[PDB]
Amino acid sequence: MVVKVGINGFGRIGRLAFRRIQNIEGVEVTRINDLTDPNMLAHLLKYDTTQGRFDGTVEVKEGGFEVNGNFIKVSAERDPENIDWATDGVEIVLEATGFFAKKEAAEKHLHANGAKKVVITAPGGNDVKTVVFNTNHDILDGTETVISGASCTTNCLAPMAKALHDAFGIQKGLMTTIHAYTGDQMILDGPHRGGDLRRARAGAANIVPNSTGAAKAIGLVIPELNGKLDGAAQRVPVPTGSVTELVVTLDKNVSVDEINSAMKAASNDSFGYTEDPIVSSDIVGVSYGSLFDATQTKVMEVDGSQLVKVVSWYDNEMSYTAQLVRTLEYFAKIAK
Amino acid sequence: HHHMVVKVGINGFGRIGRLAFRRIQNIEGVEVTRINDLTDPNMLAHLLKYDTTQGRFDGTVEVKEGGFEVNGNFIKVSAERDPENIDWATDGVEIVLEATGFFAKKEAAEKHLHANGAKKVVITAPGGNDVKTVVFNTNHDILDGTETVISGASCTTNCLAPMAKALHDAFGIQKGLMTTIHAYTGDQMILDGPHRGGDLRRARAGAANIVPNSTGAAKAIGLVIPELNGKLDGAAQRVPVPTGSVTELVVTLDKNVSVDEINSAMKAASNDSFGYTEDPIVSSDIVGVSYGSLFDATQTKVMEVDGSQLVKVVSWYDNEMSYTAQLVRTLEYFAKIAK
Amino acid sequence: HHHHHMVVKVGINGFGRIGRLAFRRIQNIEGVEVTRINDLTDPNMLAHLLKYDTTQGRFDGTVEVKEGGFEVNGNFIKVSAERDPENIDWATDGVEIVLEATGFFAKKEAAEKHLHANGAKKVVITAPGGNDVKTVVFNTNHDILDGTETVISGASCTTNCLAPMAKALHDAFGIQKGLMTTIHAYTGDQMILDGPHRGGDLRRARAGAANIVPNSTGAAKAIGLVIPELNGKLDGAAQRVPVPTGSVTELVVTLDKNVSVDEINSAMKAASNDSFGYTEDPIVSSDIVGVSYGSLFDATQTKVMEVDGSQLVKVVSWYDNEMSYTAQLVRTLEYFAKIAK
Amino acid sequence: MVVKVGINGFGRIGRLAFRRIQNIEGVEVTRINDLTDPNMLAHLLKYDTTQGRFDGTVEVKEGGFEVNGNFIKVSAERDPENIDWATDGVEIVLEATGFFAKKEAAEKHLHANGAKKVVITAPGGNDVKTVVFNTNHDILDGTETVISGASCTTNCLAPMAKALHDAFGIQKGLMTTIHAYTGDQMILDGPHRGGDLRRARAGAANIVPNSTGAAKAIGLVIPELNGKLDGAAQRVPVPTGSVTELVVTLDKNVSVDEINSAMKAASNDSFGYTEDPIVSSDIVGVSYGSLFDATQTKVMEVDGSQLVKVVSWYDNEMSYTAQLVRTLEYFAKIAK
Ligand SMILES: NC(=O)c1ccc[n+]([C@@H]2O[C@H](COP(=O)([O-])OP(=O)(O)OC[C@H]3O[C@@H](n4cnc5c(N)ncnc54)[C@H](O)[C@@H]3O)[C@@H](O)[C@H]2O)c1
Ligand SMILES: NC(=O)c1ccc[n+]([C@@H]2O[C@H](COP(=O)([O-])OP(=O)(O)OC[C@H]3O[C@@H](n4cnc5c(N)ncnc54)[C@H](O)[C@@H]3O)[C@@H](O)[C@H]2O)c1
Ligand SMILES: NC(=O)c1ccc[n+]([C@@H]2O[C@H](COP(=O)([O-])OP(=O)(O)OC[C@H]3O[C@@H](n4cnc5c(N)ncnc54)[C@H](O)[C@@H]3O)[C@@H](O)[C@H]2O)c1
Ligand SMILES: NC(=O)c1ccc[n+]([C@@H]2O[C@H](COP(=O)([O-])OP(=O)(O)OC[C@H]3O[C@@H](n4cnc5c(N)ncnc54)[C@H](O)[C@@H]3O)[C@@H](O)[C@H]2O)c1
Repeated sequence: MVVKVGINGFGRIGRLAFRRIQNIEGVEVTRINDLTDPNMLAHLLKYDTTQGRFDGTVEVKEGGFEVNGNFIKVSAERDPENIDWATDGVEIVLEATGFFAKKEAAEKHLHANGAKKVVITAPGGNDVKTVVFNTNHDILDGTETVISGASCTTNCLAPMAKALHDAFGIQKGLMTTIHAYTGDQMILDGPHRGGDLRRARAGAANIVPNSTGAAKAIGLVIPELNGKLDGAAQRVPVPTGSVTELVVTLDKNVSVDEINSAMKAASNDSFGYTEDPIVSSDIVGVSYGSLFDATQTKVMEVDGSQLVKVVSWYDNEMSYTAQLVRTLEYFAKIAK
Repeated sequence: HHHMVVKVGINGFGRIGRLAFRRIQNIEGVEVTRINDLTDPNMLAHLLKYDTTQGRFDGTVEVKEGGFEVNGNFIKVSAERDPENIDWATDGVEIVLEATGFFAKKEAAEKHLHANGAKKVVITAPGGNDVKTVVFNTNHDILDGTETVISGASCTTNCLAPMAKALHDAFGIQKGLMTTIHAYTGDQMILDGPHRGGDLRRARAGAANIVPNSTGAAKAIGLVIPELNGKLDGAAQRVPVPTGSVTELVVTLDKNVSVDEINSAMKAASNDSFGYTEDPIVSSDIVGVSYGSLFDATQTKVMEVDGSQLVKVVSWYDNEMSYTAQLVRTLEYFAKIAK
Repeated sequence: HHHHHMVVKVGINGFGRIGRLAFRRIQNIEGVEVTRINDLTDPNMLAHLLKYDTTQGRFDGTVEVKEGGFEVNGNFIKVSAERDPENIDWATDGVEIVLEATGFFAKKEAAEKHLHANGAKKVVITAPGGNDVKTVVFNTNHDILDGTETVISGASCTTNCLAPMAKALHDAFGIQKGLMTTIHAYTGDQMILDGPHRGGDLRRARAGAANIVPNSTGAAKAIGLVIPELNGKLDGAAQRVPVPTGSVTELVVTLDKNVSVDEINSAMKAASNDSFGYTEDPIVSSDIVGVSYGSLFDATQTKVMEVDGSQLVKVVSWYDNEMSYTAQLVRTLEYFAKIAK
Repeated sequence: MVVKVGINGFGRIGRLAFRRIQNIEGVEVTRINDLTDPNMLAHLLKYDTTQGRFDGTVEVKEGGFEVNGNFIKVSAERDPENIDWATDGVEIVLEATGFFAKKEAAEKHLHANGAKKVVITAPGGNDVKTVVFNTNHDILDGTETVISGASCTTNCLAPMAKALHDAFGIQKGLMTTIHAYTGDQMILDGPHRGGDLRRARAGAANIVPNSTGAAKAIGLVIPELNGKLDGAAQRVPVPTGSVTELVVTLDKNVSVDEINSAMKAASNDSFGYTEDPIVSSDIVGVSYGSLFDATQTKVMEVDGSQLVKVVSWYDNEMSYTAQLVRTLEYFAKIAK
């Protein structure tokens, strides 16, 4: 059986998730909810500044739009309690608005005429299972009603930290992600509705420090690293594409070659490995959740003690979205 | 030490609202006593202090309860979405700078004029066909001071108007098309996403695209230069600079002209609002300038075939500070003559 | 890749934006093969820049550096680093037609340096090449070629955008005179930050990704090389703006006939083909990056301003100054190679 | 009583140095050498994308230009041995081309018709005195013939690292500078003359990793930190303005408040202190060589051991230039 999915928030993550679902057999989108009309959503699906033209035909209709002739209903309900997901057979909602990223808020979708389960496309608090595909999706059994796909940065950091910890033992660490600007930053200096005096600044014209919980919350994905990491972000003027640096001390003294070999050994469809001196535009659109860059590995040793630096790339858009849809595809197969 | 001031309120402490506040600091006859926006005083104080394109504030800013002090002088801050709930009169406010983008029509702006409100409103944008629309030093003579709502026009209008008027007075504009290559603004999306105004092009990442867009400046020029009503139209290309813009105008004229003739006519019309340059500048060179319009003699062109000519004239403007300088010139003058 | 299409061997002088994108498009045609690349650098730099491309994406295939060149899908291509075309032994690698894409030899006598006794046989300049070389916009005037030419020009990006639009408008309604503005991506000839411009251009000296930068362009004045009836009728200029590729051309004219917006748009759509596209969607510049049209007419930007019975008419066409031009350039190269003799 | 100065390389640092010298008494520029016509240099001095209009008048003349009425000679000699610095009385040369930044190369200026001293506006190798003003300018005695004003990153890092080391003892450290793009990166993807596969990439459209020697070479300015630090850079799309992050282990456990207090106590004209959540555009044009940002300080502690993070802003243009001219001014006064 195909599992019918709804998208709440047809934004950067919602629209790219829709795109990837077109190539998934076990899942199909039957309903989109946002705050606008079908022509606006159909246009944003067709044309994409950073991810290119949509691969398919899109035609606006009354009450929605057709993708290759398949009608998808569009509604514009600000309150999840008012989205009649059940009318379109939706069982799983991708909660991608940025405004319901907590357990009780996501549960608003699960009313009498709503859906059955929710995947939050963001950190969702410490009382919802938080899944980085191919790092801890084993924790799912399908009975969950609300789960989280974590953040872009968590999906980048987690395979790198886990491989390094499994091989050498992370004692403590600090993370800096140099991160594309996102839709939550202001295009020009102005009041930020979340009260962030730095996200209030022109996002494409500044290096912007910002907090991020990815390192401090890593225990949701790698329990043994709870209480071991912290970090922050520098938001910079690229419209997508990011990189995560992690500096740790380890239980073992290591060489750069030994580090790079341990990362390569852990590589898979989610965690890539490169030795090419790439830049951020080269990871736009990739499907790895995290691309380890061996060219940036460093070890600083003084008096027999080492600081170790490991670096991994990610397209905060498509890398995260590929991970999100892998998790959604797996969750849908085992949902009950 | 003096008290010869008209008290002003700012609705919308945004790019234009904050820069207007900055310029009013150097005006003796007007004083801002009340700001209304949608946020708390620390956000507004911080945005006044630090400014990506216009630099650090020239003075001290300190957050206080219910507002902030600028060089020790308290400015009250409120956060009322609806003008009917702003008690402008409590702070002695006579004139409101309506700079939110959400009340830029006569009946909307008049919401500030309730029984506990202000006496007059200046809309920092085009305000419709039924409010006096003023480009300072081009038509501020139309004001008599009895008006309750006026418009400061748009940035593009304040750039276009002195150039079009100088050209029309000298040679007679028959018809024209305008293109403004314009910085992105806060009404465009930082990344591709639903645009609340329904504009499928403003929906696109504004700092990563050349974005065509409509503009009414040329079509509505008759509010400022009546002789040019029904003679001009145009459009915009929004491009990835965070401020700074340029207006190109192509016309046919009653008289055949040379490039030197055109440039001389522009220079003879230059003043505090309409500048003149022969240096090959680029857009960053006009950020912060106080001209409403800076004619660029290096871009003038004449294309003649069979004794008929197309004429091109180009003028720079900082859509932020150029407009704001014009806006505050108009506010200062209006304040002097207000009922 | 067993086929019966005759193959002409091509060399690329200047493995830059146009040179590398030309190489990419030639991968997908069979009548032409690149067997030699000349630039000023080492093979690993060129291989890396082929593999990874900020605006046009990852190369479609494998690229591996080797001694003296690199392999593309396992096929070795020789790389040399000769500053003077007279020292490029094109003939050693069987090259018969050279793509002159350095920007430093864009005139007849300069391009002929490639045609020495151990050199090539013909040159295609990837730029305006002067008044005395045939200048070709594919699907507008490539019929002027007879195959005997030794040096030809693929014109400029702006010319390939403007030409089909101006030709269609002129054929339908008669252009009397016109002015053009192209709002154009910055290019490699602008400075990344304020600094001395080798060409002496005080505006290309300025930081290209941080400014709106006016600049000259000869596309409108030189249109007579492509559309003879429009010689002496057009002029224009450019505004370079901060996008790394993607451009748009506005043309304002007066016409022999009074027209409506719908009549203009209809005339453009009737003239559409592989080189001249037509859209009614409200797109922006990133939507044409990588497009293979030389020119994409945008019906949403058409305007007519009429006063006292006379009209100004505005028509607008998009172009990726990189891939739009390169698609046209390789169409012309492919056609030229077929008829070359 | 006025030392005459020549500028080789009227670029970003050369022109901003000229601008700052306008406002000091002891030195005056009497000769400019570059590779171009006087109108090009006059135009670039008058109009400046990131640093604003020149404060004064600039008029092109024959063989040079006038600044506020005073003629400055302009020449275009590619080889320093051909620059007759002596005929304009030039005593000290600011070597700001980027092409003569080592001892023997800079000494080409000191020919029989040349200057007597040269200040390299860049790292100049490990055999020339390397000066960060108000950190180690006391090493100069005035007899030197070639000195170095270090790099922008060094002038940022040094006062921060010195104050932290003096207070708590740095054991080892790794540095990341998130740095504006510069003139040595390509405006669009193309062959990089220095052979750098990452500086070959479009500088205003990418996050670009790159090496930097500031941390490894810190021993030239702070000898006790020789062999203790390393690091790297991420070049990002702002045209000027940068930030330096430093992660260390220390001999003493500390609090965030203790760190911030130690930095504020060390603040002076070169080393600023802020607690405001600023972004990169807020330090453009600033005259601190380094502006410590107390809002980004972090301490990560596990098992009684800590990683400590300290961060400082710098306008790689004007911050470095203010430091360079401070050193030039002092060097001129003790020159012998
Ligand atoms: N790099 C990224 O962009 C990224 C990466 C990983 C996770 N996320 C997370 O994904 C979520 C969405 O981020 P985004 O970048 O796509 O933002 P976005 O602004 O592009 O999309 C949000 C969408 O939600 C719509 N919306 C807002 N409120 C709504 C409501 N009450 N009801 C229905 N629709 C509503 C908006 O109109 C918009 O289309 C956030 O939680 C964000 O933290 C973003
Ligand atoms: N180049 C320019 O930016 C420019 C030039 C000329 C005119 N204008 C005009 O000035 C006006 C403001 O433009 P801007 O660029 O400064 O926009 P902005 O977004 O920077 O500022 C708008 C401000 O209004 C606040 N606000 C929004 N709704 C409000 C409400 N109901 N009540 C109180 N405050 C509210 C917002 O929080 C914001 O601070 C627009 O009408 C615009 O067309 C802008
Ligand atoms: N939008 C565009 O970029 C565009 C569009 C149409 C036409 N053109 C034209 O194509 C040509 C190349 O433009 P580009 O953007 O690719 O520039 P580019 O700088 O990216 O490439 C030029 C290449 O030529 C190399 N080179 C320079 N001098 C050389 C020499 N003497 N010998 C061998 N190689 C040399 C350079 O190292 C570089 O790789 C120009 O004539 C330009 O006007 C460019
Ligand atoms: N953030 C910065 O820009 C920065 C900061 C600190 C130090 N530096 C250092 O300052 C130096 C210059 O940097 P920049 O950014 O100002 O570069 P730039 O390209 O802006 O200026 C260099 C100038 O030198 C000219 N020039 C080149 N070769 C010459 C030669 N043989 N003879 C005479 N003039 C020549 C060039 O025409 C140019 O004007 C570099 O060593 C650089 O590492 C730069």
